[PDB]
Amino acid sequence: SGFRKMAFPSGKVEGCMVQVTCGTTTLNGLWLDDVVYCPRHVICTSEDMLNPNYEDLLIRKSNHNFLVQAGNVQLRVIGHSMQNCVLKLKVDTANPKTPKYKFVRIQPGQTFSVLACYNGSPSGVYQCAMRPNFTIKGSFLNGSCGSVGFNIDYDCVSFCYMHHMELPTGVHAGTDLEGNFYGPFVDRQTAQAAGTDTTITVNVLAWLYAAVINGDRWFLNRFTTTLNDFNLVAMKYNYEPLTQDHVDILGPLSAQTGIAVLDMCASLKELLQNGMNGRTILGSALLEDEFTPFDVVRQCSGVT
Amino acid sequence: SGFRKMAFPSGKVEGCMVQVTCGTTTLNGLWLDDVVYCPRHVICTSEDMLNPNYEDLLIRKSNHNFLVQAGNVQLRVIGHSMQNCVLKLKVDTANPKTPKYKFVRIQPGQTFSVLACYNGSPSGVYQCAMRPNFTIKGSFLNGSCGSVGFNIDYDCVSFCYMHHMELPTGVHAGTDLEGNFYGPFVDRQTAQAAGTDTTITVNVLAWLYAAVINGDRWFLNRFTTTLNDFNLVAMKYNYEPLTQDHVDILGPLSAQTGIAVLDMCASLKELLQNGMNGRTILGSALLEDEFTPFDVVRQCSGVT
Ligand SMILES: *[C@]1(O)C(=O)Nc2c(C(=O)OC)cc(Br)cc21
Ligand SMILES: *[C@]1(O)C(=O)Nc2c(C(=O)OC)cc(Br)cc21
Repeated sequence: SGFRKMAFPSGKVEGCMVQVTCGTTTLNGLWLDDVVYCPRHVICTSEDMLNPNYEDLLIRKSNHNFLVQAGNVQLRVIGHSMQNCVLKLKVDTANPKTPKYKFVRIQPGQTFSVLACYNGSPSGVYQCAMRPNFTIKGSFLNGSCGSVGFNIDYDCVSFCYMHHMELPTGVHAGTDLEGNFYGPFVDRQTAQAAGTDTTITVNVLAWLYAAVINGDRWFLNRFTTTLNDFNLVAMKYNYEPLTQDHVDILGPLSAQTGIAVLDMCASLKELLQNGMNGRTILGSALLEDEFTPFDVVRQCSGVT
Repeated sequence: SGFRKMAFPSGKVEGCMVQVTCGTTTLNGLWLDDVVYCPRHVICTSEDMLNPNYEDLLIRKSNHNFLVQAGNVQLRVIGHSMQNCVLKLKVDTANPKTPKYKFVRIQPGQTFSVLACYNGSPSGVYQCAMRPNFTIKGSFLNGSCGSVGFNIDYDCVSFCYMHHMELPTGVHAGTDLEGNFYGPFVDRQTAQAAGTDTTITVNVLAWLYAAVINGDRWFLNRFTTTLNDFNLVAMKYNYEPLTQDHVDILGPLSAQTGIAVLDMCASLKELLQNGMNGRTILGSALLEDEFTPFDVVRQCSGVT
């Protein structure tokens, strides 16, 4: 029993973190095989970030200008290239700690773990979700750029995020491991505002199923609803519209608890309309939306 | 910016997890140097757990009955001993991945990370606090026993908790790495109820300082209070009494924000008396008490 915001074990990713310095800018890099992946703004001075022309800035850079340090040992850079908003630094040594890995571009609503790093050294690990407005609500200070987001399937690490920026509103933006930003964000020190941060409806329902499995059942009511009726309520409360695909993915949780998905939708509907009334669900006074149905199943079964 | 429930990077502890089987009971062990630490109830059948005499049960056990597996390789057990509620299995091979470590018995209010494991394999990592009633609110399924709680200082892992039991109320009890239970709990399948779960006042104040540092300031009021007046309010709301030691530890946060500790106590006092009124602080609708003043400073500075 017990339900926690759990991150994947970080060891496999800790063994990939390196420090990358270019001129006077230092950030984190991800060392996989003989390549180090890092944000391309490593080549910028804070002054260049106001309006950078990365291709032009990169012309003035040679392999020897990119200092890559893994622990206290220096890696030799033998090639460099820009792929979208990331730099790929070919080093002469393959990372002996390279795990089995994939690069995946996740969809909003999907969750992942972040290994926050400073100077190639890990500080902590926490669980995030790609918000529907393509930002993440992380915890990143200066020096954290290049810290990565990932998921793990048995022994394979699927890297999904690389940290690049903090918007003026304290929220975070970044790319997948191909250098493509999630959302409309650009690696530039300019006014970039996020869109509406809607609640990930499928995740709240999954978390309500986790609450039932763990004993919290006060919110279960005698009602049911339809997808269209539920969605009218979800629109009013800035919740993502629920689709039949979302219903299908909640199937195993519905089967385990014996509570039909549309009945849980009705419970969620009353929670939105009436509030918690000072009560809690899994030690939270708000509806948690950063557990996918897959995360609930994983945590409630014991997948390692 | 951004403030998250962050766990320490788990790699150093992942390299210590092993599986321990005795008869038909399998749980997790912690392999440090040439010793494997595990709950002594590994020698029990679920039937023995109703009323075990561990010394008597242990007489029927030899070194060869304790099967220790690290990954897919078997460790040879050359000695075994019972220290309080833990078994120490001397193996013939020192763990090559042993980090620098200490065994510490933490006080209630202190936080730590848990690497939840199943069959010697890590599933996830999350941040806990030793509650004032000596329980932890974890996430543990059958097979999770022997999973450990720890803190990290640069390269030294201070192991503080080993998971042993789930009380009938869904809360968790366990020992330090010397086998001494936190609280009055015993490793027996019997009715054990927890005491009052009070709120860790010093941690809530530290979290309010983290909120101010990260932009959430609506709860700051024009009032102040005294330790005695604040404590009258804290008693009513089942909050731990605040001492001058707690005030001293909040000193760096007070210095950084320019908000005197007693002024923050007055803000907390009004939050207790009036509630949040539907508002949030660091994305929470309740007062978080699982960040120590040390955790707030660590996260807000970038300690690796
Ligand atoms: C990341 O590269 C990082 O590590 N720091 C940083 C800053 C910074 O330090 O600003 C003063 C700014 C940006 Br746009 C990105 C990053
Ligand atoms: C831990 O040793 C564990 O891993 N499982 C377990 C059980 C259990 O499986 O009960 C059916 C019970 C206890 Br008291 C402790 C533990």
